[PDB]
Amino acid sequence: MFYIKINEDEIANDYPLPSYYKTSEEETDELILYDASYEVQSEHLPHRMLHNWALYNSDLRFISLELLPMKQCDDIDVNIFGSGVVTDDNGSWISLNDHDPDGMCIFLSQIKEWMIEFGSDDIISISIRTDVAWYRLGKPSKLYAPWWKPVLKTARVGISILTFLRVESRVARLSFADVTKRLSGLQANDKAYISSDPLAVERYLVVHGQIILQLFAVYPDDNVKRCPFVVGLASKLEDRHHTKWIIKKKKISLKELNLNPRAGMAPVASKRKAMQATTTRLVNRIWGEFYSNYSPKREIKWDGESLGKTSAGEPLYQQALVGGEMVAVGGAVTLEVDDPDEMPAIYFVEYMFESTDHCKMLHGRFLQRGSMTVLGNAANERELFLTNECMTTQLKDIKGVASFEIRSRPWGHQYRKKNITADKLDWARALERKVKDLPTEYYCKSLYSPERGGFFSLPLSDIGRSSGFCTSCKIREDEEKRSTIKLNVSKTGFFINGIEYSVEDFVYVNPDSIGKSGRNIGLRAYVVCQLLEIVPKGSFDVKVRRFYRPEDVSAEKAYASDIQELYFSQDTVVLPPGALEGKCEVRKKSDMPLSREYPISDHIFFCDLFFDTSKGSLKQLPANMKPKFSTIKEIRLATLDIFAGCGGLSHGLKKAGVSDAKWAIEYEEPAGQAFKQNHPESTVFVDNCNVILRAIMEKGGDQDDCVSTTEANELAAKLTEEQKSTLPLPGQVDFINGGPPCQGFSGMWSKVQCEMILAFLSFADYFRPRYFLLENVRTFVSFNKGQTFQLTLASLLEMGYQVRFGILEAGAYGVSQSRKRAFIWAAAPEEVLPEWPEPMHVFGVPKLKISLSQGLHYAAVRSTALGAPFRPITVRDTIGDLPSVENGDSRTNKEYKEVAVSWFQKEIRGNTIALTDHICKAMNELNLIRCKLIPTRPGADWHDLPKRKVTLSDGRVEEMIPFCLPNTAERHNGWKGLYGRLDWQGNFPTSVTDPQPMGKVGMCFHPEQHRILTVRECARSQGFPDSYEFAGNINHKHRQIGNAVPPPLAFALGRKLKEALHLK
Ligand SMILES: Nc1ncnc2c1ncn2[C@@H]1O[C@H](CSCC[C@H](N)C(=O)O)[C@@H](O)[C@H]1O
Ligand SMILES: [Zn+2]
Repeated sequence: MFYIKINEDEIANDYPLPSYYKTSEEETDELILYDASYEVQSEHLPHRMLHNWALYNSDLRFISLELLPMKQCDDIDVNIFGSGVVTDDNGSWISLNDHDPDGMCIFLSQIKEWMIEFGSDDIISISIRTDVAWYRLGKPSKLYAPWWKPVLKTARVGISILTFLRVESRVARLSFADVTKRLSGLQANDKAYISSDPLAVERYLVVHGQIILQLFAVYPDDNVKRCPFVVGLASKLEDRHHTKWIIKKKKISLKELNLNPRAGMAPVASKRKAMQATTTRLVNRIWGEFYSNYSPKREIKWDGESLGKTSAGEPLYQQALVGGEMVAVGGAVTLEVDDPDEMPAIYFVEYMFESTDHCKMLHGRFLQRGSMTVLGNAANERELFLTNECMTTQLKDIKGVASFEIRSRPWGHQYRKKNITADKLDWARALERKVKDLPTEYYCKSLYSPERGGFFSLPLSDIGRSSGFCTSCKIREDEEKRSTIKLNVSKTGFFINGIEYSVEDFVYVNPDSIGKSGRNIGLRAYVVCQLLEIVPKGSFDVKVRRFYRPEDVSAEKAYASDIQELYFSQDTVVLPPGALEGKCEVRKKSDMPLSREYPISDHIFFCDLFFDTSKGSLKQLPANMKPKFSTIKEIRLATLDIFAGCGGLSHGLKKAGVSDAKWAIEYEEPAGQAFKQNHPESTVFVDNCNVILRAIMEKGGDQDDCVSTTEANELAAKLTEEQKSTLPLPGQVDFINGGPPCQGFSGMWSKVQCEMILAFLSFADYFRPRYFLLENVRTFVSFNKGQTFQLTLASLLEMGYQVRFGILEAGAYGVSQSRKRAFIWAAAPEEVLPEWPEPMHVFGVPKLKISLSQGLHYAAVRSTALGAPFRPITVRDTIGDLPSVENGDSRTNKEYKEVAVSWFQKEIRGNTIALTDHICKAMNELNLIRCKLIPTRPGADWHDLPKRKVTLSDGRVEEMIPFCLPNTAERHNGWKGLYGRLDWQGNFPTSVTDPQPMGKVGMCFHPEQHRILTVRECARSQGFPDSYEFAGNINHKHRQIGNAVPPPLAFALGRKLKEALHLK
């Protein structure tokens, strides 16, 4: 007879989304523990048991027991294997109404059968077979349990049908339709609940029909083998998706070696246990207090003489008495808010005067509570911040005078002990006043600027002047004067947004004002136009003549041409003044500057050709005339890099001229060798930062400020005398940068104590550098309900830093990858906090925002999707000149065969003749066939693979279409991008970070070659020059490239620090 198997599409609606198998321990193979298997009846084979088992196909995907025969077949087209811990046949059974000394850990051969035996009701047992023995099953692994539960549900349904076919007795009474009816009426709590719809019920029964069919053969009674239901289910079933195998009785024997996918595969590395971070006691206090609290008629007179006069002729005073209390300039007062439930508001006195008629009036600046800023619940109860907002009220509206001081404290590592003692004294005084219940004393140290996204230092000479003159009032008046169109003089020019436009200037015009990996396609850059005159239409319009870019002729001419080139024309437009975005410069080609930077950073173009729009021909500029091509012409800081990697941030910060990476701490051997290969004068420590900070504190005598574990103490005592003398002591470090792998969970505090952000912050606390830079993923601002970000800010503010936060997009600075990163800048009180770099490339990103509290947001830079100074950068611009390689090419040193054509390929190569690391990961045979059968078009993925059966060189028959996740219902979106190919005219996705060759491939194939992206190609999509060197095996090199901050973005950030270092 023929055995009908129901294909995976019919049974997929019940099983979870596909997932794959991983292990860390070595496994013996099955075939060596047993002798050779000659012709033997399947009755007489070893009987054993398995614990912590799983089942998987040749791609390592989790698979069901319903895809194996219930009986003995001859040929099987499905290759199923497994894992298990071998033990002895003891006799365990599973109870439906509801030990591992590692006998040995094995990986199994081709599974060819399974079986269910019926004990008592609610007690069954399940056994499986390979060609050497019989194996009985026990408790499954945690991750394969979701593929175990649907089998027992069908067991319950079958038991129920037996019960109410015999309970009703007259076994030959119920019919398929009758059973569907009685099943359908069950309540939604019984364990045999299929569905309340007849059609869904019959679907379930027919789809899972072989389990019921065997359970209706091993249930002891000669009353259920001829039932109408039994023969109905078998006569049905055919009208579903099915495969037809042959049932024959045979006599077993091995023929093949173990074709398990795990044969010859190394186990993956461990998940190294987190150890408690080495912190200082200040950081420990800050982070531990939070996690132990949280988530675990009256007279008035002027006092004294007059000081001067405001610029209206009105007297100006300094000290006033509000009924017994004293109010002074520099103090603070509390005003009674409308609703008598919230706390009062506190105002900083700027000046007080007597109005024209007669009044007692003051002008105040708003002092805000740290509870209502981005800090929130992490802020001190006594810390107030200064804002830009002002207020004028009468001196009768006060509730009372607050107690307030401005805290100016000295800076340096040399002062950090005296500070700690003074802080503890103040904390004790605060507790004493709270218990006796006296008033609160407040202090201010910083300035809150929600529109600049940071805490800045106090302008101490600007505040509290008592001269009738307020700085914030000037700033607001200027900001409202800035928003008017001001045609200068009678004519010839104007003012918009603070930019003066004159006649014969070159301007930027918005592209629309003049007329998948694909997101910049259809996105255009500014239109470069020349201003001719001013037309009446006082509100005016402007007359402009335009420039055509290489983009506007064809795509190939844009590939060939420099990115700062423009084509002349004779086209004129009349425009409204509000379409004008900025000013640029256009020179002749010979007048262009000699210095070339990869991030271009300046607004300069050149012209040499003509574009006749009527015929579409490029020709030399008409000698007839020329369009007046106007525009006629030590600070380096000693650096410590923590969590270094291969050096993406240090390369960009050393190129710009601010860093000299003298010390570095990377605990992995491959990344440390890669770092030392490229920065040969740097001292590299391949050690955990928890042991390095312990050694540094031990070298200064400060072993009592250290919170450390004893094993780290022993590791710090196991250092060579040579290594100890090359350590950074506090005093010699002026700049600290780092990429800590901060995480997200909840804690238990016990589970938060093991986080690497605490050790980084302790490095900042011990060394106290001039500048501090933190980089991390964009999700950092939303980990743990925003608590890690809030606590990081509060920790940096307890020391005395200025802090600034922002999210930046790398594609707007010159790369083909869309990497979003979060940056925190910290500077001493007496420095200048670096600005943010200007994005000059067009990218399709919607303006990344950080949520300040109380309904406000902040965004650091602009969005360039509607127009930017330069043209986007494509895949052909990045990898178009590299030679052709094949699957699994290991040759590290090759040669260049073509020359550069595009601007990017002339920046990246330079004067390099040796092509290193143009190697790719090897795909096995079945994945290679699928990669060769994918079309070379934009947006081609696994939906393009024909449904077919592939025969390999082993004799294995496999399936062309990989993961099966439709489950024909929502909970998936088609899984677009898996087994995907890139687009020549698009950009690199952020899924080529560590391409995987086996299970869930992703979008990593070459646009025309049948292979995965090479290491060199992934290095060029982040801006790494062709001379940069990597180290390790291929996996470590891909990891080193994936973790890095792009060197172009790091150059732009470091060039803004070099401007801040000149302004001091
Ligand atoms: N406890 C620890 N001590 C030192 N290094 C660690 C560490 N835990 C992780 N690391 C290393 O720190 C690095 C964090 S990635 C930092 C990336 C770096 N910005 C760059 O520019 O390339 C990883 O390479 C990791 O290997
Ligand atoms: Zn003011």
